[PDB]
Amino acid sequence: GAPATVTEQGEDITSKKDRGVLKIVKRVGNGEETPMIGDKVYVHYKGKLSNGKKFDSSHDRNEPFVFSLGKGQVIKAWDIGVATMKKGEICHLLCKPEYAYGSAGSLPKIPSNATLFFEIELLDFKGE
Ligand SMILES: COc1ccc(CC[C@@H](OC(=O)[C@@H]2CCCCN2C(=O)[C@H](c2cc(OC)c(OC)c(OC)c2)[C@@H]2C=CCCC2)c2cccc(OCCN3CCOCC3)c2)cc1OC
Repeated sequence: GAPATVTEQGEDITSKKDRGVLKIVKRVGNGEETPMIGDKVYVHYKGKLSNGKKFDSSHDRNEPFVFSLGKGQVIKAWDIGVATMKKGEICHLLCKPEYAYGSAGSLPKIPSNATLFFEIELLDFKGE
């Protein structure tokens, strides 16, 4: 399925080239600009632990998920992944534990050394 597809075909968007964050563009966005570090970003997302045990969606709260890019308010894989997106784009992001919650995890929600899958839509972005 989608997680197996991104695990084998996704573009490695990490700086170390360690395959820690893998990406596939599923819906091309509009405009050639991506957000800058510090920008406020608005997304919709559907996330799960790679093994189908826990799920979380911005849609569960009936509102877009808002955060400041590159500030460490979300896991590393999100700060790296959302920075590559254009407005209106939908991507699939596979995140290894080194760019997510690591060996410590985030109990009770996330176990030790967990891989996470996200389908993210970048709705909009604006400067500081
Ligand atoms: C710099 O490192 C970290 C920074 C932040 C965190 C906390 C977790 C972060 O969640 C995330 O970053 C990701 C990506 C964005 C959507 C939520 N995320 C999740 O993993 C989900 C998630 C949602 C959660 O709540 C809906 C969580 O509870 C707070 C949660 O706790 C670990 C994790 C999981 C996705 C897979 C299935 C289980 C749930 C999160 C969850 C919920 C809301 C968040 O809001 C961030 C933005 N605001 C901005 C305004 O000021 C407060 C922060 C962020 C851990 C960090 O590392 C240890």
